[PDB]
Amino acid sequence: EALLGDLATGQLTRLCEVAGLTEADTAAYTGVLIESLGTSAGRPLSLPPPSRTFLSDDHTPVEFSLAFLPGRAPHLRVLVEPGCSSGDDLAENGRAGLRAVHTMADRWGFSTEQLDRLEDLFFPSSPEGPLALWCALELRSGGVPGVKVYLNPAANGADRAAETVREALARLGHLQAFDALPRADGFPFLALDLGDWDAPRVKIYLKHLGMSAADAGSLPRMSPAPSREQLEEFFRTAGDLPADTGRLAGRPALTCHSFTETATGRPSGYTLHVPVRDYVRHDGEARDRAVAVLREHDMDSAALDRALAAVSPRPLSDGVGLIAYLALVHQRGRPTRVTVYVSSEAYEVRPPRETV
Ligand SMILES: [Mg+2]
Repeated sequence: EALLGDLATGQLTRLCEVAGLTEADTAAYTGVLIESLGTSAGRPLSLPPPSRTFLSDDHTPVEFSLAFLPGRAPHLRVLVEPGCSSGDDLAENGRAGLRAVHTMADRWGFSTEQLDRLEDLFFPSSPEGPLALWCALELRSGGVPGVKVYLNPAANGADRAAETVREALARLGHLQAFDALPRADGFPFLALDLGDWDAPRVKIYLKHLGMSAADAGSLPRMSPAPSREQLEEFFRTAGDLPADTGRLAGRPALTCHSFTETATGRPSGYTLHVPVRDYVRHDGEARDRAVAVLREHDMDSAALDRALAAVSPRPLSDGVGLIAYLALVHQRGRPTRVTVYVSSEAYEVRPPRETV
């Protein structure tokens, strides 16, 4: 029976084809994914997940994303919990994740000085959930990926999340960034790029309960402000909230605020993340919403269909959660992207629902 590493690398191989990567680069990145799973790569899929990770709803410690642009193949990313073989003890999971990331950095010549400086803040002796460390790998042509580390602002307790984020940003030299953020209902993730950048590249994720379409257009803080109308339309399409009173009051929308330089004091990016899986009856509907957004943004949806078939052969209508999130991604001076988060579904297919 199939092993976890075998399913995940088969999915990755088929997705690297959608992204247009060479055979050589696909081989490099399948190796990196196997290495990052550690002993869990050899684990039968007939056994429980190695950890009850928050990385995905079924606890697969892998998730994919595809960032679509007009006139070219989508950009592929894989998110992994490299300490998953340590299970649900967060201190050991975090320590194992850190070791895997340091091995990567050494191999590619990335400095870990910024991460080392944040370690005492994100890896205390008795950490709280819901995560310790995930690694996001941007699977670029050439075989050397972009590497980001997802850390837990709530590691010291949820009540210390804002304080933890403020202190991280101060240590990174982004001394005006915290006060630049909009209000939020939580700080689910801080993501640090491990590249060798002069100003650290850091992303703050914020949770917003009960967001409306107008709110989606008013939460950016990046300079220059993105199109309100385009944000409102994306929110209504992804949430099926057409037209006033509509809100996403189940699973919350997230915003991400990215900082790439310290002088302006402002974010350079804004992404709106809609958890489409909680607002559809099944993945046929989530796909319909993804196809609609892509059409509105002049990006080709045939690649989305190939990507879904790459991860699973099932009929979309037979479950929910394959398409986990839909995101609209803005970045200063760069073209806007639509990102689809695609689940591995290595452990469970959630059942379809009679109603939203
Ligand atoms: Mg101020």
